Amino acid sequence: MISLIAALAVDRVIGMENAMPWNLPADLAWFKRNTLNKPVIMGRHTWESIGRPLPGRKNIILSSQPGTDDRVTWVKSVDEAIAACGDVPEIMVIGGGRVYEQFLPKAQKLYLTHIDAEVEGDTHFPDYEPDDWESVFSEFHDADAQNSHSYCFEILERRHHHHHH
Ligand SMILES: Nc1nc(=O)c2c([nH]1)NCC(CNc1ccc(C(=O)N[C@@H](CCC(=O)O)C(=O)O)cc1)=N2
Ligand SMILES: [Cl-]
Ligand SMILES: [Mg+2]
Ligand SMILES: [Mg+2]
Ligand SMILES: [Mg+2]
Ligand SMILES: [Mg+2]
Ligand SMILES: [Mg+2]
Ligand SMILES: [Mg+2]
Ligand SMILES: [Mg+2]
Ligand SMILES: [Mg+2]
Repeated sequence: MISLIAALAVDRVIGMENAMPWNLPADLAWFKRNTLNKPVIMGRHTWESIGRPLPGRKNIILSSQPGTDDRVTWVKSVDEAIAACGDVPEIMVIGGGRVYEQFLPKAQKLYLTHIDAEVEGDTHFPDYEPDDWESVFSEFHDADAQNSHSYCFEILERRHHHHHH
């Protein structure tokens, strides 16, 4: 199964870099917990932003612009990315915007962090039809001394499909 995992500010703005508009170590812990021991697929922009393989995960980089780094697995299409993961229970797609857009139709689960921040960026999470999904988990957290903004974790499972997403 393929899942997407993303942190969304207002207007579905995402940030892949370390310098995110927000500082949410709680969200990074959520990300790590839900991706550990699973393959992660990302585009090259996200790869360069992370800047080292995510430990404890197979790192697959989708790009028609492959780099040379031998520490990760480079693939040239969505289908090839999926094949490179093989027979695992769950493949995690970790962005960025265009990669999420291409993988959404193949995904059956979303792990979202809805962050109460309005921000400057222009990269967005894809459009999805909310009536196509069931919200099977949600948990709101207030900001605290370690986490700059309030946020709500959510897990959605797909119930319906309308082809483009
Ligand atoms: N929920 C969520 N939050 C994010 O911040 C996020 C996301 N999903 N999906 C893709 C994405 C792309 N950017 C990044 C940037 C850095 C790391 C990273 O360094 N992760 C470490 C955690 C570091 C820590 O323990 O504080 C890891 O091992 O996962 C991951 C993804 N970021
Ligand atoms: Cl990317
Ligand atoms: Mg090589
Ligand atoms: Mg299987
Ligand atoms: Mg800008
Ligand atoms: Mg825009
Ligand atoms: Mg899009
Ligand atoms: Mg779309
Ligand atoms: Mg409070
Ligand atoms: Mg229904």
